[PDB]
Amino acid sequence: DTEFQALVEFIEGASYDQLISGRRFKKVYDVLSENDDMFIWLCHTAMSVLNPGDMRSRLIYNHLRILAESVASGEMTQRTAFRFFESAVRSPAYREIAKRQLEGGAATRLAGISAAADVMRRMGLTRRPMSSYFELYQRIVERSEAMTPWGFPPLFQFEERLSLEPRLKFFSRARIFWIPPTWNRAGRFLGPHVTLYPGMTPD
RNA sequence: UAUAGAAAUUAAAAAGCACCAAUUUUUAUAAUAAAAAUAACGUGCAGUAAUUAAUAUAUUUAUAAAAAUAUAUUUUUUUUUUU
Repeated sequence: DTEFQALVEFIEGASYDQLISGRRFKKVYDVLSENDDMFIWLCHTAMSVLNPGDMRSRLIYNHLRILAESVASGEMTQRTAFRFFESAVRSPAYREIAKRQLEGGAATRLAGISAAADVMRRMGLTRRPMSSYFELYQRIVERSEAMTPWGFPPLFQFEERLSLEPRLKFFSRARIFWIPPTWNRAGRFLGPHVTLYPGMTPD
């Protein structure tokens, strides 16, 4: 266990220098957040809103299950996996299945994320054998991907462009977005090398 | 540029009257070319007041590398508009 070892090193350091410094907390924030359970929970909460009887949803379910198992094995990197996930999410078949599950009313997504937590426990997709149920509780009681009505985190990178155009007011109407260098006075440290994002301010 | 942390962001190319010998000009009256002069091209101290929107066309003034007048186009940073 490297996380308990880093916690032991944090306790020994905080007892040594008798203050809460910036180095040790950054070290244990980097150790406790090395897990890829976020993307596995993304794929499994996308699998939860599907239909176990429809063959198209069976194809999407097996595709996202293979994607999550390839992420947990370390054979596929995170960026290409995110490309695969956003290509599977932006398809109109998955969005139509999510709309049908919204129009149902007695939706099976709660049993979906519960079986997802059981699968992540059984297949070893977590760091601790009982951490998936606390992560399920965290997905339920907080604003997350599980409370979204379509089953993905609500960023504009996971929503279609033809729905992005009439809603949002971006730079010019009728990829990586940048500030053009005509703005010589944008902010204090803002410039052309500072990227901007459509639906969020990451600053 | 800001009702002065412009201690910020900045290469997405804004350009080629005198000075420098591709050349050019003048003349011989009953005598008929060898004498003189001028290079071609682009700058040019022209500024400041924390001065000063820019570009294009036309006209007038010897601050002419300047300045003024008459139109057109562009520049707005989101609290006005949306086939």
